[PDB]
Amino acid sequence: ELGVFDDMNQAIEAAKEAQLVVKKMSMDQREKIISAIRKKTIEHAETLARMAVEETGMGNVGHKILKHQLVAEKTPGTEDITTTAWSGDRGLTLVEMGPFGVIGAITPCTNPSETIICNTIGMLAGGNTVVFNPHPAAIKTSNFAVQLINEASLSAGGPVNIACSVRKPTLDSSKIMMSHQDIPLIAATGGPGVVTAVLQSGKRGIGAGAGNPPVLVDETADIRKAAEDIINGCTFDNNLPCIAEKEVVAIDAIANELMNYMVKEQGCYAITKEQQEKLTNLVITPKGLNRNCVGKDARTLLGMIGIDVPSNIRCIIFEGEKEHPLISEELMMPILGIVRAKSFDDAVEKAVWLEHGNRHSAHIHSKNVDRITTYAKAIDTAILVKNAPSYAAIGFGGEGFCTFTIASRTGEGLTSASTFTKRRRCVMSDSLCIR
Amino acid sequence: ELGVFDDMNQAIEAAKEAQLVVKKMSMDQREKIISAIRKKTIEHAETLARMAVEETGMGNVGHKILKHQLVAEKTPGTEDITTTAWSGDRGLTLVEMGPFGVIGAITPCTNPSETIICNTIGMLAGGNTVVFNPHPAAIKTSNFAVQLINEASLSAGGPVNIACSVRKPTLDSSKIMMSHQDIPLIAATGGPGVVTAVLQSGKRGIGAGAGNPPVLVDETADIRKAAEDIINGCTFDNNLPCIAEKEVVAIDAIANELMNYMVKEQGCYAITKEQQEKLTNLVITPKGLNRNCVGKDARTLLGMIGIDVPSNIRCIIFEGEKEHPLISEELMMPILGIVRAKSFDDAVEKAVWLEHGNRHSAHIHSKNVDRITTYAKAIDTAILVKNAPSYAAIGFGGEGFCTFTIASRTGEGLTSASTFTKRRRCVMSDSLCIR
Ligand SMILES: NC(=O)c1ccc[n+]([C@@H]2O[C@H](COP(=O)([O-])OP(=O)(O)OC[C@H]3O[C@@H](n4cnc5c(N)ncnc54)[C@H](O)[C@@H]3O)[C@@H](O)[C@H]2O)c1
Ligand SMILES: NC(=O)c1ccc[n+]([C@@H]2O[C@H](COP(=O)([O-])OP(=O)(O)OC[C@H]3O[C@@H](n4cnc5c(N)ncnc54)[C@H](O)[C@@H]3O)[C@@H](O)[C@H]2O)c1
Repeated sequence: ELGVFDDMNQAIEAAKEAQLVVKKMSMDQREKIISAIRKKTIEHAETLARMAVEETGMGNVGHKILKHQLVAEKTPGTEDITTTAWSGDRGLTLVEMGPFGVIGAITPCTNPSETIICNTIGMLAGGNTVVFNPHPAAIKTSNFAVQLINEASLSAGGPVNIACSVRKPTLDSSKIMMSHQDIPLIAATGGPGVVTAVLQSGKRGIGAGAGNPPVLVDETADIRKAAEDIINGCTFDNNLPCIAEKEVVAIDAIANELMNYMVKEQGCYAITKEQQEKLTNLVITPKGLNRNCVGKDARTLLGMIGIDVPSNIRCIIFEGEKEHPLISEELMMPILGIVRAKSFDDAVEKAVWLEHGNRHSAHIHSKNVDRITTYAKAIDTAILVKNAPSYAAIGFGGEGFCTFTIASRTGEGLTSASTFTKRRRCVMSDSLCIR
Repeated sequence: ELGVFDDMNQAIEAAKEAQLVVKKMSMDQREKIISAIRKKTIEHAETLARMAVEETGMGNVGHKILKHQLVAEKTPGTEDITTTAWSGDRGLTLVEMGPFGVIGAITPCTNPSETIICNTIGMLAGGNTVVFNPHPAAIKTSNFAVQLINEASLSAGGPVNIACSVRKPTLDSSKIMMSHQDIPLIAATGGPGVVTAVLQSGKRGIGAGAGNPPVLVDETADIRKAAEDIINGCTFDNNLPCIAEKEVVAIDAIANELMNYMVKEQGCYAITKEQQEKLTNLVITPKGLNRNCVGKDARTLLGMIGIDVPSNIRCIIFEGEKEHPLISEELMMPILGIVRAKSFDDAVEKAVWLEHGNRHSAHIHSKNVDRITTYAKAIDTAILVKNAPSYAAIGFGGEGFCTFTIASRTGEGLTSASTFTKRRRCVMSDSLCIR
């Protein structure tokens, strides 16, 4: 398989060779390859989407098609690589974005191919190559994407091996990557474990970690639209996205109206206390999150505990306290608790607790500029969406570019080509200021 | 002593308290404190300069005064914290630079107070506070600077403890910093050891490591001025700066002219083979760089091996091969070998070897745009200065701002306030595009 190797040292050596060419390619040459990658991503979006759902059992095909189309359309390319200039009597000083070299990347089972293609487009734009250690549960989908990238590059005239991977990823192959002297940077997309591992590696690590995004709805919101947006955001790819709404904090005065719209118009099923207990018992196991429930749709999860609901149902909701395990924990399931708040200050406090200091994502429905400001300052997240579904944060119905690697822990935010470059100052003394 | 604590946990707790206030201060409020820090740095520059030379035995007072004046004048303040906006029918998306929190910093014995004051100005501007583990050989100078910063803040109305430190820094206090859960970021300014340690810490590390900066002089250069600039750059603060010229690669045709100007006009003393052997034996010990020679002036180093030279002498020079230990090693001494090159491609090769893949700093004297471009691409350094002394790279006679923390290893380049912030995207959906 193209770009795929039997062991991690081979993969890195191949990437290192390719990068000696990529670093000397024109922007127009990189951009021709990037353009081919975008094209083939759209052309094979259906195949990538169904492969991921088949292999992992998580998410859904239609939404994954939209995610791949988003990656293709809105991931930045070489235009993201920019230059500054300062000039005067003392000359001309430029600051440029140069390559790191061969970048290592550790990718998730939730958005396997999305992360690989997005990372690759950005890293290539800056003159790097990339080697992946994919999630072992999504290895076929991940390596198919690597194969596609290399096909796209060949169709543009090479080189081969701009993106490389391994046939069988292990913690051993990941340790080879994290101690390899030809890898100065690793981008980890996943949970707290992998982020910590990379930040202990002796290399710069970009840490894109976990979240538990609250959405606050106050009494000044468009409540009918808030119901639509929140359920749309929560249930997108069955709640796999790290940015998605995973619990609601609602001001008392509008909480009933909100929940009623959710049930009446947005395909939500309200579960009783008894049902909550049974669902909790299923989805949180003695060994943690039940991997056989992650990324499953609502009707399936309800069926698993013997609740037969019609197929118009796409989300499970209930009112509860913030400490309820289905509200406090990141489930990546279309299960959405509503926490009632007595006042806006109460609601902000509740939301801040629920975000658990991840500083990842949070959302609000409010039309009031002061309310928005207060929440935004307090919650201090890499992402904040106002009056839209969560997916507006990555360019799906919001201004701005797409990424699938949100560096919550290390502070680089929504990563793009510029993230994966080294800054270079060049001082031309006493010449080339033409003023 | 103000801002100084008996142990590292106390220091961090104090910094954490102060940061809850700093993060809510206006830019105008931070800038009033920064302005007071700049003022007191200038007012006490003579004291800081002489304290460092007295305590460490390295460098010289007059040059250290200029370095502190540079820090005060050209370190960026709150103007370095900037915002982007994208807007259209889908609304308004901002990207802001928010604080990390309490930043840890590990600082050198070469530029102790310069690094502390520069780091503090930048970190404060972004809403952070900072805790230092200074170099134990410069602890008095380092903590005097911390004391000055806190005095400056008090004079501006507080808070106290924006910059904190410890009475006695150890590897134990450094380990407390690197495992502390209230520290999400550490800025390490020093050699390969400390950079590696921070990149193993489980936190984001900004790694400002070692160099061995070559200066290439080709046959199109202004050779008389190249001699002046190179010796000025090399001998500044007795070659302590990490950016300073530490060896020359000279095209054959101009090498004699260059060296002759150095001897005749720039206070250089040309040492024989025999003298080279004796100097090597002194300055490189069985245990590595001789700490009793680092940062000493040329006349002193020559005296130490029994060579009496007049006091017009400020640099030791000789012609040699690139592998000569006084040419290949970063000495931080005004000892400057000249390596003769047969052709420009030869000269670039030699310079690239001499830089040792640090990707830190390199310099060139050439008036030819193609020659400059070829060298710049090949040497791939955070800093490149053309036709000036090295110190043009940090705003001393070149366009651009000052820093004392150049993140060669981790890629952030010349660090400033913006470096020490977390990126935050805020998506206001379907409103606040006024076009
Ligand atoms: N911030 C982001 O951009 C982002 C994007 C997608 C997913 N996520 C997060 O990731 C989680 C879901 O994805 P997942 O289950 O694939 O994540 P995961 O953390 O279980 O796995 C991600 C990758 O890290 C590897 N990994 C895990 N632990 C490791 C360790 N100790 N050492 C080395 N490698 C290790 C896995 O093999 C995989 O390749 C959720 O918490 C989600 O919020 C974050
Ligand atoms: N890139 C830059 O901005 C920059 C600036 C100044 C100095 N330097 C480099 O630093 C060196 C000279 O300074 P120095 O002798 O003070 O550097 P050093 O590396 O000996 O010490 C710097 C700091 O790191 C600490 N330290 C050293 N080893 C450590 C370890 N294993 N764990 C934890 N802490 C450790 C020291 O106590 C000190 O506070 C030169 O190589 C120079 O080029 C680089």
